[PDB]
Amino acid sequence: PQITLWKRPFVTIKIGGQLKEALLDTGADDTIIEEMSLPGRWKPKIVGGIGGFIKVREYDQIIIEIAGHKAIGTVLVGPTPVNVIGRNLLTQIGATLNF
Amino acid sequence: PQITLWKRPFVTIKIGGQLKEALLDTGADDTIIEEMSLPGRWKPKIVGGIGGFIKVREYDQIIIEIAGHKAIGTVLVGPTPVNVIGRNLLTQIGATLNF
Ligand SMILES: COc1cccc2cc(C(=O)N[C@H](C(=O)N[C@@H](Cc3ccccc3)[C@H](O)C(=O)N3CSC(C)(C)[C@H]3C(=O)NCc3c(C)cccc3C)[C@H]3CCOC3)oc12
Repeated sequence: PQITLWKRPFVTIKIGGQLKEALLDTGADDTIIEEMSLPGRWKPKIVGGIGGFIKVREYDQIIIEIAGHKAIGTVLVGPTPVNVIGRNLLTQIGATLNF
Repeated sequence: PQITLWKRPFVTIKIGGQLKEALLDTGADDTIIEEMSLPGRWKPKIVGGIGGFIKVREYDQIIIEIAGHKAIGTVLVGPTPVNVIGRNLLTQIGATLNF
């Protein structure tokens, strides 16, 4: 699709068998989701931005369907105020910024 | 242009006659730049990112060029880790997300 930016670009994602709303975020290196269960090993990570840093769990090789497009990559789980789809998965669904 | 997301989407901006690097950030409502001198009066704003909230200075009707595209709009100044071009100016230069 072509998504304009008059409002926050939220889409529906499917992850870990759950449906969630998440923000298509070109300023995010990584993908971070609110607290949820994911399968496999995880490692601790600290990520930061406006306001400071937060502690998350890093899960690798996770599949997320993003607005109907499947991908696989790392997903961070932690106290993010908003679910965010970052560049690591945006590249995989073929997303670009155009002007 | 068409900007891919394999690396951080930095572009060169011009503001106050000076060239700076700034991140094109669809996850940001607003545009926020590192401490610099801007003309006119400012108003207080609180913005909230991944790690909490921060206090910034809001300057209105600021002349800014984004990858050669001329814009005039609201610019926030505050302790941002990097310069961020948010949706208020992305919309003005006609940027969309496409996949
Ligand atoms: C409490 O906070 C909020 C609550 C509810 C809604 C919103 C919306 C916004 C918003 O747009 N916030 C902007 C923002 O910081 N947005 C960020 C995303 C976000 C959106 C909503 C809530 C929280 C974060 C930005 O797009 C980004 O990824 N930034 C801005 S600063 C940055 C370039 C380093 C990067 C970053 O945070 N990276 C951290 C990060 C993430 C998110 C994922 C994976 C790895 C890392 C390191 C600021 C910046 C200028 O306008 C206001 O905040 C909210």
